[PDB]
Amino acid sequence: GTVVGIDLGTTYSCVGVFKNGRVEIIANDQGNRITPSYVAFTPEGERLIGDAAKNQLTSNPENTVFDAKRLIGRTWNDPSVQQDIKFLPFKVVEKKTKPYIQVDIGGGQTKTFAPEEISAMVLTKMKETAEAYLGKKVTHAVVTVPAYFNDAQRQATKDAGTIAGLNVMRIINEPTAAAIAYGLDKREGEKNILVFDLGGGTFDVSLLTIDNGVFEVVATNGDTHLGGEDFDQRVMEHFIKLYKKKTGKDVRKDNRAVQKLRREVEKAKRALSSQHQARIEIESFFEGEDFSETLTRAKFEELNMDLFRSTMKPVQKVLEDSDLKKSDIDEIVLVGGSTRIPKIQQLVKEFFNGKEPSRGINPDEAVAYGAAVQAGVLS
Amino acid sequence: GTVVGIDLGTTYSCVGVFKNGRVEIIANDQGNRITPSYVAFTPEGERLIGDAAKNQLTSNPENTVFDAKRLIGRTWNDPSVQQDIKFLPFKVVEKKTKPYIQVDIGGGQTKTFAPEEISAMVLTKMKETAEAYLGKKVTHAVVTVPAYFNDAQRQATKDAGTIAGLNVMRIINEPTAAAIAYGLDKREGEKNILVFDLGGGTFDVSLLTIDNGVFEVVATNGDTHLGGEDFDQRVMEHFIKLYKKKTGKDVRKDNRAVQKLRREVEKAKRALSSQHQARIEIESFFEGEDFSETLTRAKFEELNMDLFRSTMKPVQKVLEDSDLKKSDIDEIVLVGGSTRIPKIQQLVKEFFNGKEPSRGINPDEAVAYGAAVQAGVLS
Ligand SMILES: Nc1ncnc2c1ncn2[C@@H]1O[C@H](COP(=O)(O)OP(=O)(O)O)[C@@H](O)[C@H]1O
Ligand SMILES: Nc1ncnc2c1ncn2[C@@H]1O[C@H](COP(=O)(O)OP(=O)(O)O)[C@@H](O)[C@H]1O
Ligand SMILES: [Ca+2]
Ligand SMILES: [Ca+2]
Ligand SMILES: [Ca+2]
Ligand SMILES: [Ca+2]
Repeated sequence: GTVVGIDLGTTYSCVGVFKNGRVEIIANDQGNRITPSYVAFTPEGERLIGDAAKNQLTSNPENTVFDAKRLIGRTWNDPSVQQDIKFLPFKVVEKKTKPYIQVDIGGGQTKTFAPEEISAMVLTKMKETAEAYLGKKVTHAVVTVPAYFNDAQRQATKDAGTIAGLNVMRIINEPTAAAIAYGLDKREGEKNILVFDLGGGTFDVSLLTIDNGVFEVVATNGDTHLGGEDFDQRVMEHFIKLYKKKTGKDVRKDNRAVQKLRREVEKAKRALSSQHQARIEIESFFEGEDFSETLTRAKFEELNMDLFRSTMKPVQKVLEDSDLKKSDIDEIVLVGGSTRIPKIQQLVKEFFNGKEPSRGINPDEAVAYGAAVQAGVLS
Repeated sequence: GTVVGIDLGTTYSCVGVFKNGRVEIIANDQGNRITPSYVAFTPEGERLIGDAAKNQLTSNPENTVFDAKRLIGRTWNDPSVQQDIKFLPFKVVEKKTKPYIQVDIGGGQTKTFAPEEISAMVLTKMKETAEAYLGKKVTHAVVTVPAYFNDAQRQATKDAGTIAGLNVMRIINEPTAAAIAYGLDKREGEKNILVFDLGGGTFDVSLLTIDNGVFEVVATNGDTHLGGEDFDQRVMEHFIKLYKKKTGKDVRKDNRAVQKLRREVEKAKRALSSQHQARIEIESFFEGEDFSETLTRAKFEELNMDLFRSTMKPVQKVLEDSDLKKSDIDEIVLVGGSTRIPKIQQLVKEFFNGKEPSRGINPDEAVAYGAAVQAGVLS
């Protein structure tokens, strides 16, 4: 009789359960409370899901699948699909006017998967994560989707559940889930909520109205290809140029070196949300040469200042599309791992003339938290 | 007086003497025919040189000095110095546009040493090693330097001798010393010699012409930061990841654990030059947990395949810069401890279409051997 809440995110997924009047965000077998939305197929024929899949991307780039959420429930002709497939390192082929993911599954075998079949494997891992913690079977979930997801995208997400042996009882909007997490449904009267959702690869801004516990998505905007990955990319460019200046070595050719730098840049960025300097040190980086540079928050902000500023444009556009002033916003909800960046928090607060956002919930767990609350009601 | 030949190497040094019509490589107080180019200052005010210095590095990282050869006779502004100081665990400070090593010498006192003062202490140890075996004082030496060393680096090496109470009668090029050890100086006609020198931290390739006993260094190349250290690091990374997978323990945090693994990895690598498997076993490795893994030559080669292949590029480059073809190479000389690796010997031989290298001289001792022959002539 257990119903879990699942954030099926673009780069990470999160599972929670309402138990003893509180939401418990469930840590996976590695002790991580979020799991990469990654699936890998080894030459030996082993299926890897989550951390294991992400950690062997560099050695297995063609048969490591991610960003299936970009393709799920879309037609081949969708301009979004035509753009995305050019940048995914695994083969995407057209069958029956739909994108399919073609991978080597080992034993000289190729297999073509629908995007919802890949998402099904991610949901299987989140289901197994919940089962291990509770010590019983989990066959029911509330799953979250972007507010702008159409009927076909919502149905494909339910289908992912069915393939994974989950009854997806309700599909709920990500910004609504975030609002529920902060108990903004339990607010009395009519309130305008601005949800600012910045993840690994996507930026979503949503204007919600709440009226006596009923939510309405009034307007949505953002950038489908702006997230934390882009902030990493700006730092990567900087240090690749700086390394060539200092040592004379060009590392762009060496995938191993670039991969090692990307890992340490990601780590450095995360640290710079809670401290002002982060040391990037890599032993035997390139031709036996070592890498050592300190990234300051100032430098990180400088390298990304235009990208950070650009997040305000979709906020102004949802206010315009909603026929609202910045004074009409009653609640600001910042969710997604990238909203941890102090400069992002500063720019949003400055935009709303010093108005503090909602706080108390882990921003990369907030969507799953909301799903878990709704899952609790259905349980 | 008796003139000794000294290989003053980056990581190891070696002293030889010509006596009874043969070179004798002199074993130190511990019975080792090579001595670590290491100096350590204890809190008690004791100055340790060689084996003793290297053995207490883990407990005394800030006041254990090594790789002085990377700094000797260089200016502060030298791009080489600016890179290297970032990866040395002891303090390097600028005085009078030059690098100086600052260390705690005990009794609440700090002392700044020029690189040549640290090398002087290494030469003092090699001097005492020779004096003990000979039973008389040694005040004359021939010392080897890399072929690419400039006037300042050569003069600073002579200065290191003077500080140690040695008259450095001649500074000879390391690849020339290697060639002299194999008696290639006593060949009639104009021969082209490829010297492939792979040590603990450095890779040097030299094209020498020998014309009836007169040497010319025609071209030099290699990788200033590629050596045996890097091959260890590739194995270290593998086993740190494997241990985490099998036990759930992350050992990067514990310097004690990492130090123990590095020691056994170094021993395992050495064994894999003469056998196909090496057992790495550490009792109470991490929080009382033990470590047991077998390293095969195959796995060692796989982890380092790109680094090993990379050593062929500088060989092709010296041929190009010398306006010579592979077929023009008359002698191949492999020196340095890392040339013991079978895969390295295979790649060089395959590069030169099955041409066997010079053999008979211990590759660890070949440079010191050559220095000793030249020292024997000046005697
Ligand atoms: N402390 C932090 N500082 C900066 N960025 C962070 C921090 N923690 C996580 N992130 C970023 O959050 C992004 C992931 O967002 P998340 O909401 O977890 O995933 P998704 O992309 O699936 O929405 C990544 O780009 C990651 O680098
Ligand atoms: N049998 C062996 N197999 C592989 N590497 C070896 C072997 N013996 C020594 N080495 C390596 O040789 C390196 C030392 O090279 P050497 O020429 O003695 O010193 P230096 O670094 O001063 O040139 C170390 O990295 C050591 O691990
Ligand atoms: Ca992007
Ligand atoms: Ca190195
Ligand atoms: Ca997210
Ligand atoms: Ca050497």
